[PDB]
Amino acid sequence: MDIKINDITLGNNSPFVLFGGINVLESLDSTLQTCAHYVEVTRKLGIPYIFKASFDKANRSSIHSYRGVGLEEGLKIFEKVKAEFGIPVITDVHEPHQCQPVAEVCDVIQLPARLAQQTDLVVAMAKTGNVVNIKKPQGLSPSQMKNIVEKFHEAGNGKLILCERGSSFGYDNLVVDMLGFGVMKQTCGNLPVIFDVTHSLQTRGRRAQALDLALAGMATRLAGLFLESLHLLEDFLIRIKALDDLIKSQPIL
Amino acid sequence: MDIKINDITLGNNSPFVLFGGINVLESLDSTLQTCAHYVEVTRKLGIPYIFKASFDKANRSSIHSYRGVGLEEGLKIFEKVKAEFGIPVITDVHEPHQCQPVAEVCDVIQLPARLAQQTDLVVAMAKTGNVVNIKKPQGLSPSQMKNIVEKFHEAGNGKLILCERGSSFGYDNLVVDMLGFGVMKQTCGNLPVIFDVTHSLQTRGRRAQALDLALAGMATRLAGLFLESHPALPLHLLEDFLIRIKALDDLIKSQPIL
Amino acid sequence: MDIKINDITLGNNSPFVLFGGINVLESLDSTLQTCAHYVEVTRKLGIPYIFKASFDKANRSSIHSYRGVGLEEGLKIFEKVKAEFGIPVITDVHEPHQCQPVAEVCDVIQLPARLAQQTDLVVAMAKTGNVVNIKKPQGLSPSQMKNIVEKFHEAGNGKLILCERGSSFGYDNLVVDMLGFGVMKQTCGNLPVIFDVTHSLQTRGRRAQALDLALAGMATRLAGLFLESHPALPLHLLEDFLIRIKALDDLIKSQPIL
Amino acid sequence: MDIKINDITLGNNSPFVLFGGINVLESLDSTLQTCAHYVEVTRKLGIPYIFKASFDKANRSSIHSYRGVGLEEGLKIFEKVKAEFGIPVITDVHEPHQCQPVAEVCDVIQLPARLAQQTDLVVAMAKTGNVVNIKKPQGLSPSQMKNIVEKFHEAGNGKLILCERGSSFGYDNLVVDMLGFGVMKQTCGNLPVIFDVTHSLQTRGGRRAQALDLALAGMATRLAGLFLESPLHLLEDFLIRIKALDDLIKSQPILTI
Ligand SMILES: [Cl-]
Ligand SMILES: [Cl-]
Ligand SMILES: [Cl-]
Ligand SMILES: [Cl-]
Ligand SMILES: [Cl-]
Repeated sequence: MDIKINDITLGNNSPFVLFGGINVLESLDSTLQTCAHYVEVTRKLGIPYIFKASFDKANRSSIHSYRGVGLEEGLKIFEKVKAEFGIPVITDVHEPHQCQPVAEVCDVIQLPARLAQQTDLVVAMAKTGNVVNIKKPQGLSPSQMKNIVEKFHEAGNGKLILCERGSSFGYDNLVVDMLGFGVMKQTCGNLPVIFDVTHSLQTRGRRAQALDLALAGMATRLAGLFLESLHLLEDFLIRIKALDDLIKSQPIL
Repeated sequence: MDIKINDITLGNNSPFVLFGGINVLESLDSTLQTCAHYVEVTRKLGIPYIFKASFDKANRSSIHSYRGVGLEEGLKIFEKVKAEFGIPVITDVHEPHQCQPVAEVCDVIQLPARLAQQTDLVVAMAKTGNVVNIKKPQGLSPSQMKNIVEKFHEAGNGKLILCERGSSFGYDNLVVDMLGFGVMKQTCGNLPVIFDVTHSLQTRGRRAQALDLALAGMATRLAGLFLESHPALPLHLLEDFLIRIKALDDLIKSQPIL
Repeated sequence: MDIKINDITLGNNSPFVLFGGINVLESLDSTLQTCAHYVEVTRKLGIPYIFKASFDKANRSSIHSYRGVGLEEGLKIFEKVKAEFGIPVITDVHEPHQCQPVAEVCDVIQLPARLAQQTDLVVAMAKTGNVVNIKKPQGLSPSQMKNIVEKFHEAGNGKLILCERGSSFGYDNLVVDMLGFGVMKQTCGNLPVIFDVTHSLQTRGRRAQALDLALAGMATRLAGLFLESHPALPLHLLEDFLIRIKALDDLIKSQPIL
Repeated sequence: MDIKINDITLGNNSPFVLFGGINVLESLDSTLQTCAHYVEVTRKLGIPYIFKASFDKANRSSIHSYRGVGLEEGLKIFEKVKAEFGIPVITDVHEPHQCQPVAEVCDVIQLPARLAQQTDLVVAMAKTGNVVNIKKPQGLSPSQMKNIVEKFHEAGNGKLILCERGSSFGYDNLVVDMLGFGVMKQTCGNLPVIFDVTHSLQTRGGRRAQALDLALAGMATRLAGLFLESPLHLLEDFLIRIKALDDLIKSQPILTI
């Protein structure tokens, strides 16, 4: 099943889409700057692009840590991104009451992995009618993602993306099961599956790692990737696109 | 560090406290009947007891499964349990706004494991000044519980209980690391550590399992045991179960720490 | 199923048996010294005891590391231990040809965990007719221990002890699943299950840890405890450790099963 | 570091080598038949190929499962395979004493994973001077493979291949950590790394589609080879896809500074 996000076609047999941006929104200017870099790089390589940021850092290291610009100002910044660059955007939501106002602006809304079993949040997200990115919890098996999907379907929204972000491996470590992508396609109706390489590595030189992991996941035939930014983003994306184009050219077996 | 919960002393070197009751508050009469059974059995054996239930079960298996009676009616039911039996009660909160009204009635408030890194909820719970039970996420190592504790301390609340629920072990399966209890005691200032045996097992006759797991954990010297029954351990086997737990706890607690 | 080892009855509803001694045999005199300490401690506490050591470290990280006295000298030492103290002994075997000569002297022969899939070794061990201790591999689930048991049964030896030593948990770390003991009892015909607390900890002060873990495992009702000291727990803490283990085992074993 | 195995160059920057064959040797005729099928498919695509079989397999699932024809007849079969097809061969050894006579014939000798810490076997294998395939245990972290490598080095042999097979993931299941390949390369001197996809999967259109995804994922990380444990057109279709990816990957320089 493909999903149309404005003029972008997201699907497991379509050219991969890049989801990327910044961790937390800090100001309009630094956001536009970062977005412009991703736009410039993705445009010249011919890769569809969706800009990602959080308006709120929900898990702060301190009760006094900077939390980001917050919802009202964050939505202003997202509106400016869309106007300046004409691309879709994606953000995460953490409370049911945030879903409707966020969805008025953001093309894709994201269900954080730790909250993926929170029924009130699922229902509120579904009711927006927006495209939803479902982050797979670190402790959920790939074959149980279908139970989340079933909830969203019961709540009336089928525009769902499934997003791998690794599985708990002992204490304080993650592993990515490359067979999970296939299990999720098979059991969830071939909804688009994307790979959050950044969060999959959070516990693991490091640029080489991200590239190896991204290549491995994209070899399994996926709708898209998350990655964070001398020209390392372009060097990564060149290689990713080469592999994606090759894989997408082979008939499915 | 011990914590006083009304007339109960909760601590890792005190007689274990039973936290038990039901999954979701579904009605007043049935809640009182269940609680009366736990009361009778725990009074008979001399075990301190705190009644547990959810008023809003936020992580149901279907979106239209009953969430429970909700905040206002749930708090009334809790008030009635406290008035009838004179025991403390414990319930979970999911949203910052619920923290004050729940804390006014409930003697312990619970931070759900999945929400345990949500800073807004941690702060709102801390600020009530109530005793707090912190559920350990399945994906968090026991040496990182101190980071949740630190956030409560920064927010001004040190009346904290740490609750083991198991750790992710491959797919859809939990293991309880018996060494985690000690890691938590050592890194978190010997706050009370309790064991949620019910949620530790839900990924796994079954009564025999709960008993083996409960005994093992209590052998490591814990402040309490957290469980659910169904009118989950069968409610009528409660006395036999608790006899065995009390036996072990009394033996362990009677010996000095080595 | 109980197993008689000379005058010792080993079984999951019998008083626990201590399997203890040293990592590797280095000399007769140090071996007799260490064994004498274990003998006097266990005799006074009334705990059945089997002396353990390896005659060869087959798996050291250097090709030049000390490996121990070796088979010929090692069997001479075990003969002297038995003659001096009148106790059974246990050692591991790593090659099929060692099984018959080892079994002539050693009451219990041990299958190293890494070698548990080696059919040639299983057959050679089984054919001795000796009691066998099966070290549970770190990657084998407790419901699959029956596969190793099956092989020994097919080879005509049912005198088997199942020895827990932890399960792989991410990289370079082990966890002990307290529910795994029950699974093994249920699926392997209630053969004696024992717990190797030492090896279960080698990826993880240490004294308090070993005690907590040992108490936890024994709370599940086990035939025995397997451990190492060095003159591994310090040898002089042995008595205080065993006092606590015995207190808990006595309590558990006094409670009717169910 | 590359390793020359007759006319094959095995290395993490070289065209991938296929390792495959039959589980246990039963007879010369049956062996030649199966080898000829792998030879035909691999020659059609131009993929370097090493035939694998056990002569005495000590870790079968039943104690009376056939272990193979044994050393003397097994080595006669391998001699004939090498002579008929002009390819290298690989076999596992578990007995220190068998290392020498096996190495007279078998180009690569394989260290079973469960035996990988057994010092006497490691030394005996090392002393042959042959290429050695080290099977990575399910319970060993990739940063600890260097300790096995070190024991081989001490015993005088550096012609080592590292074979990934997956890692223990809770009970029963194995997961392949795609980052482990890189950790092995970095810590073990860029020795050739090969991927045993089949083992990696035994615990999990059905199995063929899985094996294909998993093999592609591993080969995307830049590997010296692919290793299969025990349809003519199905192996061909599978290898076409692996070769495509490998050729793409291997043609691009390793990422800059
Ligand atoms: Cl539903
Ligand atoms: Cl709860
Ligand atoms: Cl959790
Ligand atoms: Cl041992
Ligand atoms: Cl292995």
